[PDB]
Amino acid sequence: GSHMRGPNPTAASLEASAGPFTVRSFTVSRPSGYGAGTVYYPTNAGGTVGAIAIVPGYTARQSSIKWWGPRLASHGFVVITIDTNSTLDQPESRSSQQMAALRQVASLNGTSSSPIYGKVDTARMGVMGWSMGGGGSLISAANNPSLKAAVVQAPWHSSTNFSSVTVPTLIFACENDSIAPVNSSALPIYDSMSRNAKQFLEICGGSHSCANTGNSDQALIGKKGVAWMKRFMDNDTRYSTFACENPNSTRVCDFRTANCSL
Ligand SMILES: [K+]
Repeated sequence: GSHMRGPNPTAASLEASAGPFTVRSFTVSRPSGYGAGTVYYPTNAGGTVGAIAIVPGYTARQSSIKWWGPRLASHGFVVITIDTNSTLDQPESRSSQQMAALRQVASLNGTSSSPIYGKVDTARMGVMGWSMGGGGSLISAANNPSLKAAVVQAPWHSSTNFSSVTVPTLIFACENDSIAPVNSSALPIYDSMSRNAKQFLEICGGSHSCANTGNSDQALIGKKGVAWMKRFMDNDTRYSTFACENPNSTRVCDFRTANCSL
């Protein structure tokens, strides 16, 4: 049940600005159930790839999370970054819109006129987001346990109880976050989940935008997000060490993981 694409990974290949595949993109002409979207895709991955939908936080737009689009697609994923219907949408709405974005990618995979026709294995999907978009991602995972992975950054929701989530979930937290503090948001969310592979990585000195486009720890954060998606989306056990390991970085001020098998 594995779906191995690309050269055997190395830390350097995961830390680079791109993986092995060329990336192209298009703007969704008629977004279905969300505000706007950009689809990033590998031109020649060598097989079908999973799809990932990424949602920003409150007041934010695609730019805040856009770096993940080419970063992940270049390793073998179709990635849709969205703007929400309103910048002021809350986590439940963000979840619905994230799942609408996945749905539309899945549909376009079956549409002959799309550049991503036949590129996607629609049985392998994942969710990502920042802050309220991260809370949205975890609501998506709670509601749709067939999702293969979640990677969220500085997550926030009005409740921290994600005890029903069984999807492999990586949380990036930001040490000095004053919007969604680690001790009242990211860490309670992490600690609520007992039935899944999970991981928590706290960036030293980070503000609430520490994982966003323009961040200075992208080599490490990108490596970890790509590795997590490769391991769990693709069931690619070549990525087990990279997905499960403590980074051993002066950039990281706390690291926790559970149920990630080597
Ligand atoms: K439907």
